[PDB]
Amino acid sequence: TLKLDTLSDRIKAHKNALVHIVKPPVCTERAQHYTEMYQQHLDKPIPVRRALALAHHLANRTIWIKHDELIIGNQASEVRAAPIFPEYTVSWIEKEIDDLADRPGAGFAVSAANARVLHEVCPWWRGQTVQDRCYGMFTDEQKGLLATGIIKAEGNMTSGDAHLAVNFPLLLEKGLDGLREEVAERRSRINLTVLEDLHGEQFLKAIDIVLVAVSEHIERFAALAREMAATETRESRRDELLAMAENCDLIAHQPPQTFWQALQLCYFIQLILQIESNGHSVSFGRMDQYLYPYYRRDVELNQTLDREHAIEMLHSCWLKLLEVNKIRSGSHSKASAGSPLYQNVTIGGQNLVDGQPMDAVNPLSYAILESCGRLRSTQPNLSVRYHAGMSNDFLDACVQVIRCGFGMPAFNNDEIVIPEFIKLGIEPQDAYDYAAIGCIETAVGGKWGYRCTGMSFINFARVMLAALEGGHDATSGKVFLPQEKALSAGNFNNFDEVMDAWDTQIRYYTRKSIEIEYVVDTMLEENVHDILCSALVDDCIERAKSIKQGGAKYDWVSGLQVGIANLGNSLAAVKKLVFEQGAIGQQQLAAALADDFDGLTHEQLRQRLINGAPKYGNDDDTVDTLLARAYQTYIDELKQYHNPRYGRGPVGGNYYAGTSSISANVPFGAQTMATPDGRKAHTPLAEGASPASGTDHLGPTAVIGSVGKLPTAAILGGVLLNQKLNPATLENESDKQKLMILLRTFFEVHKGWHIQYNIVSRETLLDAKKHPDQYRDLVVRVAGYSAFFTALSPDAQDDIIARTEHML
Amino acid sequence: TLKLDTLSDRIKAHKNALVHIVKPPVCTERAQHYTEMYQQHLDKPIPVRRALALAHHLANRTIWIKHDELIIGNQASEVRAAPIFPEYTVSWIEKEIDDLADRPGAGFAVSAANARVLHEVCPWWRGQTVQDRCYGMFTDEQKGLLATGIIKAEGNMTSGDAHLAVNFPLLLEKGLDGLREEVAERRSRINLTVLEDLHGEQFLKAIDIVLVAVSEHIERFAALAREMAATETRESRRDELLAMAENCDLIAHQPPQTFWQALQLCYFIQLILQIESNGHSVSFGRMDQYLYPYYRRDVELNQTLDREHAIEMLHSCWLKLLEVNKIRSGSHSKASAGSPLYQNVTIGGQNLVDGQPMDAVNPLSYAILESCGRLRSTQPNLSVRYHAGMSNDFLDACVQVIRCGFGMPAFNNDEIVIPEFIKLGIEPQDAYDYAAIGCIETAVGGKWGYRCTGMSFINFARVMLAALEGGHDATSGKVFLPQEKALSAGNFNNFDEVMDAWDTQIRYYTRKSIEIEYVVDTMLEENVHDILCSALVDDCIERAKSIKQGGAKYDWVSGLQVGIANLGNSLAAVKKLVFEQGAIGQQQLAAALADDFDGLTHEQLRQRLINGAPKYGNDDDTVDTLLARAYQTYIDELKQYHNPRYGRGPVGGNYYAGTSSISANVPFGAQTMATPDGRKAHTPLAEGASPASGTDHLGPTAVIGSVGKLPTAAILGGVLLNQKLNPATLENESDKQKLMILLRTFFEVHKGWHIQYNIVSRETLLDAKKHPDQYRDLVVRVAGYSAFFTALSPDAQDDIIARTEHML
Repeated sequence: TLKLDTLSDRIKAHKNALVHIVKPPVCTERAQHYTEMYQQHLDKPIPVRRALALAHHLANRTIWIKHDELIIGNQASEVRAAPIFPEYTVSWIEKEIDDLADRPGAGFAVSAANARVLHEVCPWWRGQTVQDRCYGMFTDEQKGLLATGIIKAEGNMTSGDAHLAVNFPLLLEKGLDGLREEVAERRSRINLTVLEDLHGEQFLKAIDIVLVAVSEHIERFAALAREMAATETRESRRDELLAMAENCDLIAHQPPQTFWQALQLCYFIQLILQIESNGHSVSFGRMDQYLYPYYRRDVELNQTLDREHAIEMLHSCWLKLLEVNKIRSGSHSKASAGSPLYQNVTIGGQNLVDGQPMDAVNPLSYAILESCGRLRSTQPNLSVRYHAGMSNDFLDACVQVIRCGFGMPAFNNDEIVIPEFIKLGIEPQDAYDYAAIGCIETAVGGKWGYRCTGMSFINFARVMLAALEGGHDATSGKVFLPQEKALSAGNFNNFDEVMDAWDTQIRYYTRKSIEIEYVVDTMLEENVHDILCSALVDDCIERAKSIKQGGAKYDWVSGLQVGIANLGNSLAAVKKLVFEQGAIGQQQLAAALADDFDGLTHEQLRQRLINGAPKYGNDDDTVDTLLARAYQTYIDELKQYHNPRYGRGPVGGNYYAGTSSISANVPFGAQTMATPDGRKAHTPLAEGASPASGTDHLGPTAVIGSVGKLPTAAILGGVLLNQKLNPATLENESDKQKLMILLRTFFEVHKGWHIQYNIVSRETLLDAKKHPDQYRDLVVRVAGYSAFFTALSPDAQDDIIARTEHML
Repeated sequence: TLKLDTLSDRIKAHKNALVHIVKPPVCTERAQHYTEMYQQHLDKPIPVRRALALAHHLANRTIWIKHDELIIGNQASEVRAAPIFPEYTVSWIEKEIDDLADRPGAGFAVSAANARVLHEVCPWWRGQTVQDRCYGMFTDEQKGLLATGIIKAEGNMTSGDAHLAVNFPLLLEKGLDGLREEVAERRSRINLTVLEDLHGEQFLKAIDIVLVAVSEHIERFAALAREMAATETRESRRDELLAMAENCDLIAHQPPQTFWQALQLCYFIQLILQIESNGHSVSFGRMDQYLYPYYRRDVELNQTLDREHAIEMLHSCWLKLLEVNKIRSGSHSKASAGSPLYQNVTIGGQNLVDGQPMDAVNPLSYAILESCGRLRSTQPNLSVRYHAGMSNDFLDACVQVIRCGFGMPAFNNDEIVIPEFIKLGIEPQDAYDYAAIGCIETAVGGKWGYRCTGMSFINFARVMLAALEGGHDATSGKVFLPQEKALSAGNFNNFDEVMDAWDTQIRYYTRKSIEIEYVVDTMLEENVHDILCSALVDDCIERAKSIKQGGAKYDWVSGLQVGIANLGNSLAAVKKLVFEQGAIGQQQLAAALADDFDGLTHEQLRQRLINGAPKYGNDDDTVDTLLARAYQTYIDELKQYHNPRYGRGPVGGNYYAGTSSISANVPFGAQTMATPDGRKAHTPLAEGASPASGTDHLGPTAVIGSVGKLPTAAILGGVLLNQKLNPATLENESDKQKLMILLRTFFEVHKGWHIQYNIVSRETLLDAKKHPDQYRDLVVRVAGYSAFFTALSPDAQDDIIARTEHML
């Protein structure tokens, strides 16, 4: 039984201050400092240059302590300001600098002074950004493809990688000084007449520079806590500032001793990771595991910390996570509705103890789950690892928080992840220690490279349209892979030849997508080393190189395949109504597609495509297994490739499939013409691996049956299942045991990847669209993450409103 | 019987024009163009950027045809102008820009316009040069060492590498178009989802850009030959311009057909190598071998070319080689007296034909040797490969040209090079095909990396002084390796402990010298790829990477060890007069050294050190073998290291020893305090492996006996033996057979590396110092190369005058 409605006035005030910043500012301090240090340290090796950049910026940037917070450390000069990261790109910044205030769902306030700084700073970076260096190396074919949008790698060319959890256990065990000794021991083995050691030494030096800077930065906050306390009238707050300054002094160097110390050190690293890099889905991993030793002592064993005060510490941290901000281009913002950072916290699961699995749920799991239920913030992205031996008590507490209406927790599934991770070659103890990263993707926190998911996007719908029409992409007018068969030519002899054309086209776009990733990953590898992040991932220090160079113990990545339901639904309709029945002719379908189903005749055809052929999500094998078979081609193609770190250190070095495409369904649909499932041109595609909205008519159990027929084991980037309920459907205990049995059957029987529940009423979302000043704290689940509804663009809002409402 | 006194009026006029340019100009066209293209192509990979730089510069630079030359292609805008190469360094340029006209022996004329260009161009390069990037990576210890001058790598930090011969046979066999097809075939095997191929493709693309640019550049000269012919009044010259334009059009694409075509293509590559890079000792290799097929057809078989006209073609080429110029810093110019480019031409030797050696001397060998005797220019640096089966006829022709007084030919020795190259693992056919490079060093032309010699300089004398005195370097006052024993402390128990201190100190400076080379080589590797040069060396195209990245079939390098005679002479004196005799005390010697032998007492001590202990070069085993034993420590130390290309492609990847230090003996001596061989502080050290001047009193046969006792097989960078004769000593046929027998005994019996003869009178060099406008064509041999005496600084002049005059 959880108390999920109580918040301290400290937390309420802080939380309310954050939710009411609706046009957050842009901070340019980091952009200035990195430009200054790049210019003065042009002679240094890039990782050393980048280390000196971070050191300079930390020592000279604006720091502060606000809202009487118990966890300190600001990302930028102003509250919720987005720093600027010019080394990735300045292209969209120079184009959009005057027009940032009014981008729908992605508006930022650029002060006139900050506008002037950016106009001095940005021209220097031209030619030197990751994105420019990508275009300096792309072939013309690769450039053409990217220009269409059929393949996209915008999130990789304009941002740091992130999409991982660092080794928080190592950090807590050694402290910063013990990492320094680790680095020193490793440099003691450098032989400067060995080429690899010459390079390793430069990277190890950079790590040491950064560790020193982090130690000094924590001390800088300790000194700030003291100076503020000397002018703090309220006694109680002043004792807090003192204890924090005391705590900072310790964690600046030594392994933390108290739970409050351990959390602050973890947050410090979490924050500085997102100062040295704007990569998102920086994730905490299994915090209920590696923070439990401190919780057990402070809260249970020595009872020197009140469990209510511990929850108050967590709340302070969560609000700091909401403070983290990130600005994106106009285009990429549409694919990330709600300005998300995707900072994941994993709880639950199991532990491999002496070769025997054991439930990992503990009181900290409960206290974390409860702290999130009380706070109902979009950060952290709370993920529960389900397993068969997870208790009804804990699973009930989870549903109690699902009831609170902010979309959390979501569920990953040990019953699929651990067996498949072990199959890949991950050491079983490590596989049992996996975390959620960002949204639904999974990795072994602290031992894995970047991007378990987040590599290039392929628009499956547009590739399919091209396969039905001579390789012609109607959006761009290009034919990247010519083929003779086309509906407009009526020269398809049977549906098998349509599948051939799908197979042939998707084999082409997959190869080109890997070629493009090779360019981007390599430009990132050479230009934007993450020093702190590498330092905190096995085994970068020992190997003396960055994560992107092969430093991580494990390296597997996935891209995102967009338009899943649309691919299956479209093939199933042309298979049935064109080929199995002759009810619709090839030239007739093609004319309706080129026309966007215009006119009452084509509109009747369209409605026949919509309702006279089966749709993914109704437990109909004829469409579900056709979708799996279409996807299987892409999955098989992936097997012939290796990722760029292959053979350079990590286990694996391979690709697998992924469907966590966030809100890319909306802009990807915008550039997708009409499709044979009856979808109108420019309208959203389906999101994730969810059924197309309004096509799933046989209830949620039919949905999870369809989803289970995908090749989940090959889609280790994650199969995203959204689901929407009206609050009344979850009001009763028998409604609760209903949902619980549905979860366990999904995970234990269907081996499903993931589920998340939206509990919201169609009236609430309509009213909030009308009066946003009222629901500034209303949180809605989008695709893998939750967001503030009033902070979404109307386009993104209506996509949520258009989603199926299901009944248990 | 050679006609060595005849020159055409064409050649005389051209030669006289060149010798009378005494303050050559600086050209800034290349510096502008490389700056422009680096700036516009910041987004391209460095080899692609550098390829586009060369393409831009070739297409836009000033070209011309002058002096009615038969071989065309200018290096810079003005005759004998030195281009400027900012990517290596702009440090000495910014310091010395206003003071270049009056550097003794290294004066250049910088027009006011060119001064303005350099002042705009150079600041951009700060932080981005090879030299700046070296100092961005050196440890403090490495920086301190370099600041003393005890180790020097100035020629590597401020210049391209060169020091090789490209694969002229491959060039002649395929032509430019066939190289293009080779590149295309190789790119056809690039897989852009394989990391190594991604990088290989960038390098292959750069090569193709450059090949295209060279083809277009040859066509640009063809068009210039035509435009000039249309305004050429003299019929005969106009037919020449036409034939050349015709020849250029062919060699711009196809394998050359005529000897005149083959020579011009070879020169075109020789010239453009020294436009893309200012590295010197760019060498032609065995031109008498790979040009013979064309000579045999045009001159002997079809008699369509007069052998006198062929010699006239060679002469035109040689004068183009003299046109090539290069400016150096004030400091490094003192180590390279006479503005030398060291463009070597190897003739003679043998050929491994079906496993059987065969004399390689042919009519082209004779015609080349004769053309150099007639011209008496400092370029090319003509080198004969002696072998036991070399004829008396050819060896007589060689001595006939030695008689002409310009220092050439010098001799390398197959009897030592081939056995030792094969011992290294060089394929026997390749070992038999070796060439001279630059001065005395040797390599397999077309298949070898850069720097057979030319890596870091170590001052052996200063290391020895530090070994006699606590590790203290008296010039700098530093103690890089402290030791307890010091003459000033009189705490040496015996001479064996002095050798221990030598061994210990030189082991330290050798390691540091390799550490420094690792930094410099790596900064060169990453920043200044040579595209054309790599393209023309096995196996860079196949491996798809630069020479500096491991592209070459063979890779061995050597540094330069300076003060050879001084090391042996100094140890032998302290061994005998301090330790074996007690005639001189430890504190007494140290006080005289710290005093620079000042006062009549210390001057008497000094004369006892000079003449009362044996000197290297008198065939005295007690000093000669002590020198060999001292050097042997350095040679053994080298065995524990690998050069940076080791394991990255080439056979070998190792170091050996080298003594071709050019004129570094003079500035190295300037920074060497007094030494126990009686040498005064700041005075020259001995050059190469030559006896200290005036210490060799028992004639030339005693000199070659001393030299032969060095470990020649371990000094594959070359053992430099200068020797000076008065012209009268070579006047008679019995004086000739004398010298010939001395050569064969040196090479066949003593296995000597090299010999070169100066035939000049002490009166001539004195008169020329007084009246230089008279002897502008007087050539003197310095150390491995010949130079114009009137173009030397007084310091360098007197070092030549101070050399021993020997009698046969």
